[PDB]
Amino acid sequence: GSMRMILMFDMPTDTAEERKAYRKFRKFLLSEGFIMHQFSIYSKLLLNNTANNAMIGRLREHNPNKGNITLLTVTEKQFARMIYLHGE
Amino acid sequence: SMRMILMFDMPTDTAEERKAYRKFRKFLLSEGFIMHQFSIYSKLLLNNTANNAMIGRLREHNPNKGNITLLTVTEKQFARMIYLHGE
Repeated sequence: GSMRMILMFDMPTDTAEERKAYRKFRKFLLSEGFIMHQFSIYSKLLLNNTANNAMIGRLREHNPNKGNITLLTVTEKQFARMIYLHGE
Repeated sequence: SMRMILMFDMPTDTAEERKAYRKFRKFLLSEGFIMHQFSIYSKLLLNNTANNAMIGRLREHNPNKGNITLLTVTEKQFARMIYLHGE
């Protein structure tokens, strides 16, 4: 069955090189069909476990220098109940 | 036996930002969250009333530019979590 992947992304961005890498990875995520819900928070519906495994490999391959990717599969009910808080 | 997972992100390029991050981390530990990574914390899911109060406290202490995501999953689902760090 389908697998909703939550993806969090964070990396240092004090250098120009880093910010370019950040923009590159974000553009990659979008081209792969992730949607950005808020800064650092993305998700994609993967069709099945095979697709999910291929995606994890792709993500590792495309992760920038110093990039940190958190991946968690959630059920649709868990996804609907997600809570987000923004600081100011 | 559900686990509440808290994921926290904020820019920490400046020393001031990293300081604010550490202050929030200290607060999370004081709220009974357990640390699993710089950005990843968990605790056993509270009853609804207590859970609402805690969410209010999290909202209040969230730094400027802070992003808090709460998800509730089973232990087995939480164990499947992946963290990828680029060399």
